Amino acid sequence: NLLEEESAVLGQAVTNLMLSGDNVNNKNIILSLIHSLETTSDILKADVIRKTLEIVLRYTAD
Amino acid sequence: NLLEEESAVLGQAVTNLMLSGDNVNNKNIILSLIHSLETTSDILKADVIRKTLEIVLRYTAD
Ligand SMILES: CCCCCCCCO[C@@H]1O[C@H](CO)[C@H](O)[C@H](O)[C@H]1O
Ligand SMILES: CCCCCCCCO[C@@H]1O[C@H](CO)[C@H](O)[C@H](O)[C@H]1O
Repeated sequence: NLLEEESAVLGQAVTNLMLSGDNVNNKNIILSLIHSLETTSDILKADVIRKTLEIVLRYTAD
Repeated sequence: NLLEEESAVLGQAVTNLMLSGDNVNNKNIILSLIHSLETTSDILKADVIRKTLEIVLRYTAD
């Protein structure tokens, strides 16, 4: 499925925010994804986080 | 991971809303999850959607 892996990454960011008791909003999702992107060395996993970040950025902007 | 499968379901609901051009908010996520729950006959998959719905409900209620 187009966007399947991205979905899972996005869903994890949302649950992670809820677990830390933070607000689920665009800013915090972005910061969480950027944090994930910066802490992954696996370029294949990095690709998935980057696409997820892009989709959130475009949804946020639009 | 505890909450791993729930994460993926929640992430899918969020992407599905963005694809249909709808607002990403609590109401619409809940409605999307209820729709998924009502259209799944696989009781193992249903269990995951039900847990995801519960988590969103409890986060929403605060
Ligand atoms: C409205 C919000 C716009 C967000 C645009 C997402 C960032 C653009 O995508 C960028 O494209 C290039 C490769 O093609 C760069 O080298 C980056 O790797 C990539 O993130
Ligand atoms: C504040 C929002 C509460 C919404 C509760 C979601 C559905 C609750 O229903 C049930 O709760 C029980 C626990 O009390 C059981 O353990 C069940 O697993 C759960 O489905």
